[PDB]
Amino acid sequence: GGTILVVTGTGTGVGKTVVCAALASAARQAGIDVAVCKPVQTGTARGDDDLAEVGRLAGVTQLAGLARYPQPMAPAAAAEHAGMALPARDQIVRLIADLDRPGRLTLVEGAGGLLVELAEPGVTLRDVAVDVAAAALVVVTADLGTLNHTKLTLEALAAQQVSCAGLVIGSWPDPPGLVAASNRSALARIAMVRAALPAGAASLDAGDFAAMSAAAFDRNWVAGLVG
Amino acid sequence: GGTILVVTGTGTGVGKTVVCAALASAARQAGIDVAVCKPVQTGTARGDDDLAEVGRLAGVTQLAGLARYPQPMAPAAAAEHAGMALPARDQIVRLIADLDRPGRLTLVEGAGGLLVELAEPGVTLRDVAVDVAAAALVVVTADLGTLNHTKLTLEALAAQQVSCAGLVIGSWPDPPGLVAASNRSALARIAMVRAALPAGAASLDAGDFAAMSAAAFDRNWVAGLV
Ligand SMILES: O=C(O)C[C@@H]1CCC[C@H]1C(=O)c1ccccc1
Ligand SMILES: O=C(O)C[C@@H]1CCC[C@H]1C(=O)c1ccccc1
Repeated sequence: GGTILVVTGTGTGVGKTVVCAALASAARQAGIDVAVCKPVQTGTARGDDDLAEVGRLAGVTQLAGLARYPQPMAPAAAAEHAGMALPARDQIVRLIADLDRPGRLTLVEGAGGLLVELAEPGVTLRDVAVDVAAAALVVVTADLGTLNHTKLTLEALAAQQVSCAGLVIGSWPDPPGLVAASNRSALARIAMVRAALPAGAASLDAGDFAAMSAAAFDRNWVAGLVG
Repeated sequence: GGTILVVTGTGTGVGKTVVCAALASAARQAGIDVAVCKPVQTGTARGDDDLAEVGRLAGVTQLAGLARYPQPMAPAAAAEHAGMALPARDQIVRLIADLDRPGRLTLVEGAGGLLVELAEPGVTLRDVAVDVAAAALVVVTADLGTLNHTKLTLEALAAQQVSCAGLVIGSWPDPPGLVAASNRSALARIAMVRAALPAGAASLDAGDFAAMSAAAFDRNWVAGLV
């Protein structure tokens, strides 16, 4: 195959979707074929469609979904409220394997935080990562509390020998402050910071977002993701 | 000795302090002697003082602390800004074992979440709990996202063989709402919910707070602690 990254986060609302797009944009400008996969998607009744949002920001055309639930809740709860079921574990692993191919970077965006249940019983994006041999790229905040959440997420990753591809600060304010500045310095000592996307990056149009995305990541690190 | 309990939370602002006080108040009302240790306090410039809140809310007098930093940051950040080290590992551990005594419930309140740095070098409330054989009471929210943070904290607990004494929801909204109602059912499937404190409990006067606290916890569980 190629390279699979799960793109997880320390929680909900931390910037998982916009970072997928940014890494997707950067990887294409590095000449890499990129597929983005969103196995579990909630909040459709509110118009949430993260895959569509990646295409809008990054120009990604290779989008694969699977499960879609109306309520903006945890997948288990959105499914329970719809009278529907969670996908099966192998349904997810298969969705990913069908995208996986040599030379292609396949990003798998989760729902919420790393330990959210995606399939019954208690199957998480961590389990999905073990099954498809993926590494985890962790999206974090710069806000008070992020060091603890980040450290917890990493230890959950090392518990099942799922490699950590690094952190991305989803939203980085300009100028920062003492708490943000301190958290960034501390995040850099726990793990590699691959990017810190400027606040409002989700509101950039196609060309500006691609420029921002190329500047955000180290080109050599992006290029080094796939042989 | 007696019973040492650490009271931690999934993050900052989850209601660790009000939970400490409620459990203190409940246990005192069961005729138990309570001490509360808060080794490190930050945010003192704006008047943060969680031991005082526990004294006021619960009437605890054995209130033990070692360090106070002005900045409203994480202890290591507050320390760095002030130009002075954190306390040492031994200082925190020996303070707690000196508080510990037969018949007494000794609560240990951290700063922020479980993995926050509390003492020199990089020692956490989780390390402290191991060193003193304390179980952990985990304060959680009812908001979207609480399940992940909670499972993350319980797995961090288990990874170092620290018992989980249960979860407390720091702030229960009224009326609950769909997300909070669903999270409570799930949280109770992941661990024993010991109490859910009504939102705003932190502002009650002492009479009402003790009454709140007595009814918030199961009386038999509280008693069975010491
Ligand atoms: O992807 C996100 O985090 C945004 C979703 C927006 C609505 C729900 C949120 C979600 O996927 C989720 C999953 C488990 C627990 C809490 C939230
Ligand atoms: O106990 C709290 O969470 C309130 C404190 C109010 C000021 C800081 C906060 C704190 O103790 C803390 C510790 C580590 C990381 C983030 C915040």
